[PDB]
Amino acid sequence: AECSVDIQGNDQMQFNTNAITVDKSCKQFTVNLSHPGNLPKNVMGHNWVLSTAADMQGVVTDGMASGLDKDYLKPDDSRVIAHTKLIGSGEKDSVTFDVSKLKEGEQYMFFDTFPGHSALMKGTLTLK
Ligand SMILES: [Cu+2]
Ligand SMILES: [Cu+2]
Repeated sequence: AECSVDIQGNDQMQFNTNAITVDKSCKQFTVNLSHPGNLPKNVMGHNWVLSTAADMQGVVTDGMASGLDKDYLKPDDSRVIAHTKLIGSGEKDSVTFDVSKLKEGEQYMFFDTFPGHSALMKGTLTLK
């Protein structure tokens, strides 16, 4: 039915939503990320990363390891199923993945890899 969602990230270091449900009917699914903040990408760096909960941690750590020039995402991370590009206030981005990469029964989670954001910026993506 509906296969698009508008996820926001503000200067207060928080997503405008904390749960996404993807209609199995969707062949693909896209999320649009915008930054209604005022703080630049190096200060208030916001992105949207998807991955199962089991790897929500590592992906977040290794992502801290890398840096601004790496989008705070480790390069060649097979743990991430989909991801936006780290953006700063005023910016927007959207990623369109195939819902076939997702699986029913399995719990996925989306978050932000910028250091110190994943605590106040995560959620659950539900496939049903
Ligand atoms: Cu539809
Ligand atoms: Cu962030």
